[PDB]
Amino acid sequence: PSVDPTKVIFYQKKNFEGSGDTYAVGQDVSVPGSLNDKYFSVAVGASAKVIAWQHYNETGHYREWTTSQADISDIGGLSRFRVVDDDTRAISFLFKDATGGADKQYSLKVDARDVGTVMLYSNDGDEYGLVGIMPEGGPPVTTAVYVRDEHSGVYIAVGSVYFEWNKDNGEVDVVENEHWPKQLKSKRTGKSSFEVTLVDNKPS
Repeated sequence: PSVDPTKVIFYQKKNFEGSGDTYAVGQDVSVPGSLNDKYFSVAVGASAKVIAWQHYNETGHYREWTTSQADISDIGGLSRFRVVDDDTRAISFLFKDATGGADKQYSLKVDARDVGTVMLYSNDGDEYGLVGIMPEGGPPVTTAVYVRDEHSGVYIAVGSVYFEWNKDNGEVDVVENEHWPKQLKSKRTGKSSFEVTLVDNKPS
């Protein structure tokens, strides 16, 4: 339909039918099961955006709804969402391994305090994990990270990642400082998405 630009309306049926529950920018909502136990479609205000993810596990699985969606019945079991400004960024990682390991041989644990702990596995497909949410010009954030060989149990590296808003580019930047594991390389894949690659499997 046509809604308040800083609001979103979730509807019980597909194609925006029924009364709908309205939510405002700033609301963070967690449900007992999945979002689909109540909602099948969502109208998104012109200045709003929804970031939805899974708070009952550490997969980091998420979706962004930036425009009205007439069918959200098939989104995985996403169970939490935040209504944010249109220019607020979902920070996401995909974890790769260039050292010749098996699928899921390595894990990257990211202790995101806003969206919750995420456990990413190496070369485990194409689904990014949500590891933070940063408003435009938001405060910088440090998040602890842990790189482990899951087979052996041995930690390759322990450190942290520093996110900051880049005002010039209107982007999120990963700053690789002295606590960023030298064994990892980040590569930008979007305004706030990064492929993080294990380039060396020798422990610190």
